[PDB]
Amino acid sequence: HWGYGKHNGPEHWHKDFPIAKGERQSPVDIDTHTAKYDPSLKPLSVSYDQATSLRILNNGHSFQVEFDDSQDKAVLKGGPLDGTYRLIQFHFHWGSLDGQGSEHTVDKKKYAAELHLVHWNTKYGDFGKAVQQPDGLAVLGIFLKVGSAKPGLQKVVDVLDSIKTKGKSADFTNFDPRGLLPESLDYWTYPGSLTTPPLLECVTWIVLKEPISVSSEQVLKFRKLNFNGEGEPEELMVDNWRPAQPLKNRQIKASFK
Ligand SMILES: O=S(=O)(O)/C=C/c1cc(Br)ccc1O
Ligand SMILES: [Zn+2]
Repeated sequence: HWGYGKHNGPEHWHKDFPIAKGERQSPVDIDTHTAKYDPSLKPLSVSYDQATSLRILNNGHSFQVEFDDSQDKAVLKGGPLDGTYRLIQFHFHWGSLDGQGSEHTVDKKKYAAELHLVHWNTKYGDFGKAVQQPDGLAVLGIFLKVGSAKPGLQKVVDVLDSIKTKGKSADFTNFDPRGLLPESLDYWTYPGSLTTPPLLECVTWIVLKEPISVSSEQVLKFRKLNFNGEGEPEELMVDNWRPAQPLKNRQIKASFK
């Protein structure tokens, strides 16, 4: 099946998922000089105080932390968005080296990793219906650079040895995703897609300008995860990022001057 290797990686995905060569694919390079400040953007509202985390899962291509989205508990509103989008999960993309790993790039700069907080538009009733809609998802993308440790990432790092291999999960209740946010909510936004198969074109991307800093030790522990299942030979889960795709007929808007 699809993956990130030479024989099943991003350059192969279009064969099963022809939308891979579509008109609004993600990620993209964010050219900071050509992004347009947009006065029509409303303030971004990240309301995570009532977030209810459930479980952490190695899904064979990343690890994901899942949330209870049966009610409006952790939501994203405002910015480019109309209506209320509920947090369903977050996951990461990262590199084998500190100079690569992010999916979006900034003036072609790659960061060590990228966090995706995935939300769905509650007018569509459930996540599976939302992905079939052009405005179904809002994903908040946050870059990670290597420097000082991020305290609010450490509870995630500490449980990774319990989900080393594909299909392993662990309880992950009472985790506060507010600890993963940078100070500033300044962002760029554009219409795009899921960056993994099925690559559906259902995502309003909101990528924050300010990266979070994480320690070399924290990112090293990401890189000890496995793509393989238990009792198979070890393939380190590294470089699980899709590279930048053609911008095509899109403008990236900035929330700031
Ligand atoms: O916008 S993405 O970060 O690519 C979200 C991806 C994604 C999220 C969920 Br939840 C399920 C399947 C998926 O492919
Ligand atoms: Zn992602």
